[PDB]
Amino acid sequence: IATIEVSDASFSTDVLASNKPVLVDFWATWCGPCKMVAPVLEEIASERGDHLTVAKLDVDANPETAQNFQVVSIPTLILFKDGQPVKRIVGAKGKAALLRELSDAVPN
Repeated sequence: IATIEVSDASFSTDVLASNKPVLVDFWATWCGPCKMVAPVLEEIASERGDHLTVAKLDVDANPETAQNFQVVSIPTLILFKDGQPVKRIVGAKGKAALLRELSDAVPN
């Protein structure tokens, strides 16, 4: 299980209508930190594949979707559930940090 590529044209069917929650990576080809987070996302997409879809949205090819979700900086991740944006992550970080930030739980 790897990431999927999505676009303005496919966002409704492939992100909003997804059965699984979808973590959408808003990125661009010229973007340095985007490159650092890409392998973390592929790892998560594999390890959590039965429970999570990870989608990539090139904001330069799809500026309509970026505008619609108020994504200005990149890399920005937005977690969608049942069509609804529920959480945003800003910036490149390691897998442990990212999963903990995504979580609504805290360790005791």
